[PDB]
Amino acid sequence: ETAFVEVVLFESSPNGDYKTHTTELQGRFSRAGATISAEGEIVQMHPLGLCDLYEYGWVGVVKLEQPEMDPKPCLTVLGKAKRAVQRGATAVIFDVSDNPDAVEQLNQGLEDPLKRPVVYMKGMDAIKLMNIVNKQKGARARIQHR
Amino acid sequence: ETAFVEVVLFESSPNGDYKTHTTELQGRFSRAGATISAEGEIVQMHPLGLCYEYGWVGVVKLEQPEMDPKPCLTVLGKAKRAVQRGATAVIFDVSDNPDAVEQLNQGLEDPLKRPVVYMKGMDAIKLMNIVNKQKGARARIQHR
Ligand SMILES: [Br-]
Repeated sequence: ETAFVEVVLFESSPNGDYKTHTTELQGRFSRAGATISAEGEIVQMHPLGLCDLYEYGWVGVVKLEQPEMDPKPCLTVLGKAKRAVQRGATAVIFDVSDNPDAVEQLNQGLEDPLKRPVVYMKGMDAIKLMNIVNKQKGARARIQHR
Repeated sequence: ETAFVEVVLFESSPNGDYKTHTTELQGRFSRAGATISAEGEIVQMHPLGLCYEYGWVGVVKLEQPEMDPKPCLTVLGKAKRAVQRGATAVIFDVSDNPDAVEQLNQGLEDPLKRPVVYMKGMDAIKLMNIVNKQKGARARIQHR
């Protein structure tokens, strides 16, 4: 199915209230990852980072590399996804704009699928995602399946 | 519509890995707030406490209406103020004050952009049973 991923940039007023600028992106729920909603603070995982505690229920955003960069990977992208969940991601967003074989890897379906959205994302939405993801200290990802 | 609220009790292990214990509950989406999903770590507000890290799930447990005759805030106000303070959904427990529910579901006001879930009877009982035990719990709030 299709994921409607909203990305929130939040900034607190001096008296303790918050202001937002949200941004609405689109990916795809994968065969491997459950098709539910979610939400949490985004940690930007280096793809090699999955081979440092975080509080629980955060949303990993890995951008996958040009495939010749990792000839013998530490893990299959699916491995990377299920390890993040062990490490306590509530969710998972992959940028595949560099590795569209991820899509086959991810949509296998052979295994029992994760209980959590593993969502992939490419082209321009991946751009606007990283655009914002690098900008400020904390950004909260809302994922829905409306 | 029925709010599927699911409550994680997380425990850190040797690896850095976590082990869970989900508790599967139910409520209603109120009309004061959007009918969508949400999650975040559960912060317990005292009802008079409306008078954090952005993205938290306020849980109020409302009380006998004769305990606070002149409220500093409507229950609607309470839900809106929590959203002002970065709440990303807001779950009340109307068990003791069932007139709140009318006030929430008036519809004169234009709705919040957040789940405003209410709850009662048994399912809140489990809910509060869990909030009071742990320090921190995730409220996944699921719109199916
Ligand atoms: Br692997």
